Amino acid sequence: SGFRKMAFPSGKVEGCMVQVTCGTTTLNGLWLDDVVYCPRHVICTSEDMLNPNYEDLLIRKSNHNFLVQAGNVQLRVIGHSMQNCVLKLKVDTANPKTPKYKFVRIQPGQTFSVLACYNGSPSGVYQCAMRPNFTIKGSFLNGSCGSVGFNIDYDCVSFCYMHHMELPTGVHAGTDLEGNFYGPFVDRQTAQAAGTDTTITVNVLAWLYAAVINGDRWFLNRFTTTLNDFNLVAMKYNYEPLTQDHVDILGPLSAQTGIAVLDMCASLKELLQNGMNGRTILGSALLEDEFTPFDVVRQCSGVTF
Amino acid sequence: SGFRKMAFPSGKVEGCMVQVTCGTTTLNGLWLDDVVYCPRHVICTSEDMLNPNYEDLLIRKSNHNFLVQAGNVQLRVIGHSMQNCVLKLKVDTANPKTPKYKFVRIQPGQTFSVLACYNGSPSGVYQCAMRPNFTIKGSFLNGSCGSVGFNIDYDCVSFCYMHHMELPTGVHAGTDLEGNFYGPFVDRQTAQAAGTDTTITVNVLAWLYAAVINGDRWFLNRFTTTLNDFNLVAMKYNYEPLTQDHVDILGPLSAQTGIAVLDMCASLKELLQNGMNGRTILGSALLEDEFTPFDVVRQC
Ligand SMILES: O=C(Cc1cccc(Cl)n1)Nc1cncc2ccccc12
Ligand SMILES: O=C(Cc1cccc(Cl)n1)Nc1cncc2ccccc12
Repeated sequence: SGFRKMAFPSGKVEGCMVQVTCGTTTLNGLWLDDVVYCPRHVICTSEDMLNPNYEDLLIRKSNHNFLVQAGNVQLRVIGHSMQNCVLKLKVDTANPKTPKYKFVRIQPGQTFSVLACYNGSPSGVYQCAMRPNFTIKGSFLNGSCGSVGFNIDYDCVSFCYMHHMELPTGVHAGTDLEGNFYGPFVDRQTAQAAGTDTTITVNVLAWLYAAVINGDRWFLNRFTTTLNDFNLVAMKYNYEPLTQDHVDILGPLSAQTGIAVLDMCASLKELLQNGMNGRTILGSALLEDEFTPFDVVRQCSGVTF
Repeated sequence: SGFRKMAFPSGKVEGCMVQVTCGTTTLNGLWLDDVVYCPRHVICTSEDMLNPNYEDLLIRKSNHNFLVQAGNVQLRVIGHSMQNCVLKLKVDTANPKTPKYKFVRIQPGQTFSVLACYNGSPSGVYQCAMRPNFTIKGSFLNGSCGSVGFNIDYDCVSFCYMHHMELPTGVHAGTDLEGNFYGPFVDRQTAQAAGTDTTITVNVLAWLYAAVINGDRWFLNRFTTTLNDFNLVAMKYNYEPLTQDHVDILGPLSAQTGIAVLDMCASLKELLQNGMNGRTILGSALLEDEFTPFDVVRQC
C-alpha cells in the first residue's frame, strides 16, 4: 500500500554525469560512449547570450577550451560539434559505465525522472512531467544546466531531457538529447514566457485509479458520461482533451478496479464542478496530474530495473 | 527556482541491493563489505509469524539455508547472526560497490530517501519522513521487505531505515540498521496499530520559509506569537509541539528571509485557522511537513 511520487533508480545515469567547463562557465555533461553531451550555451559569455551566433562562437574554440571532469579524472576532448542546441564533445575514453540507452523525444503529459546535478555531481532525483505548455516544473539552481531527464523501460535508459534554462515564472525549459527544445523556447537571453498551462487529464484519471487501488473511493459515483460531454467539461476547466487513445490506455486500470473510464470521468467532472469538499485523495487537496497510466500500473505492480 | 520533493540519487544504494531467500520466503538484503543485512523475519513461515521465537528458529538454520543472489551471481553465506530484528549474513565476497557509509538512527520528523526493491532489484526511489508516531507513509508491496532508507549528505551514505512491515492502515514500520524498531512495533503478526499521527510542525515552518525564499509571501501577517501560545493553538490541529530546539534550528532560515521564527509561527496559526482560500503554497493546497529545515537549505 501507499502511493508516492516515485523516480526511477538513478544509478545508471549517475555513472554518466560529468562536469563541463568552458572559460568561466561550469555546467553538467552526459558522457555516453566517447561523447559528452551538454547545452551549447556553455560557450557563451553573458553578452554572447543576448544574441548568440553559436557557429561563430564555436569556431573560435579549440578542444582544449573544454575541460571535462569525470569524478576526479580529467577527460581529454578530441573533437567538438553542435547538433541543434546541444554540444557534443568527443573524448578519448569511452565511458565504461555507459548503460544500454536510447534518446527519445517525449510528448506533453509524459513523466520522467530528473537527476539534478551541479559540477558534474548528482545532487537529487525527482519525478516530473512535461507540461502541456512544454515546460517542466523542476527544481534547479544556477549550475544545474546539463542535468538530464530519463525513463527506464526494461534495462534501457531512455534519455528524454537535458536542462537548459529557467523561465521568469520559475519553470524550466530544455531539449531532447538531439538538442531540439521542448516548446517554443530559444537558448538566448531574450524575453520568453511559459504559455498558459493546462491539466493533464489522462494522468489525473490514472491517479484517481491509483487512489481507488489504495482504498480511497469517496469520489466514486453511480454516474457515467460520454467522451463528448466530458470533453466539454475538460475544456471549461482548462483540462487537456481526453482522446479515445487515453481511454484505451486506461483500460487495464478500469478492468482492475471495475470502474469504467467514462465512469471515472463522471467522478472527475463532479470533482471539477464541486471541489473536494474538505476531503483529500492520496493525501492531496488538488487533483494530481504528474502520474501517467503506466506509472500507476508500474508502482502498483512493483516493476524492477 | 522550484521546490520539489527530492530524493538522493540512489546509485550508491542500488549497488548494495541483493535478494535473500530462506526456504519459501524471498526478500531484499543490503550487502555492505562482507555482510548482508536483512529483516530477521525472512526465517519465518506464515505459521511462525504470530509468536516467533527467532533465537529458536535461527539456531535450526545453517549457512546453506540462506541463498543470497547479487545480480546473476550467488554469494556464499559463511556465517549468520542476529542483531535485534536484523539478520546479518556473513558472505565470502566483499561488495566491490560498497560506498562510504554509516548507520544512523533518526528521530521523528527526519526525512530520508527510500529505494523500494523487489527480488533484490530496485524499482523506484522516493522521499519519506519518519512520522511522529514512528511509522513511514511509504509505497511498498509484498516482497519490499529489506528495502532501505538513507541520506547521502557529503558522498557518505547514512543508512537509517530497513523496511519490515505494513500496518493495517497501510503505513509502514521498520528498524534502523542495528535492527531496533522505530516505534512500539514488533516483527510479529499480533494486533498492532499506528498511534494518532500528528503534523511535523518544524518541517511545516521550514517549508513556509522555502515558500518565502522562492518569492511567495501571501500567507505572512503583521502578527507574532509567544512559543507557548503557538503550541496551545497548534496542538488543537494535531500539530507536534514546537520546542526551543526547533526554534533554534530555524534560525538560519529566519536570518535569510528576515522573518523571525515566532512571526512565521503566527503565519502558520493563521493558515490553520483560515485554510488557503483557494491559494497554493509551492504547488500544494495542504501544508507540507516532509521537508526538514536542513532539506530546505540544501534545496533552496
Ligand atoms: O537559465 C539559465 C541560463 C540561461 C539564460 C538564458 C538563456 C539560456 Cl539557454 N540559459 N540557467 C539556469 C537554469 N536553471 C535554473 C537557474 C536558476 C537560476 C539561474 C540560472 C538558472
Ligand atoms: O508486512 C509484511 C510482512 C510482515 C512482517 C512482519 C510481521 C508481519 Cl505479520 N508481516 N510485508 C509487507 C511489507 N510492506 C508492504 C506490504 C504490502 C502488502 C503485503 C505485505 C507487505
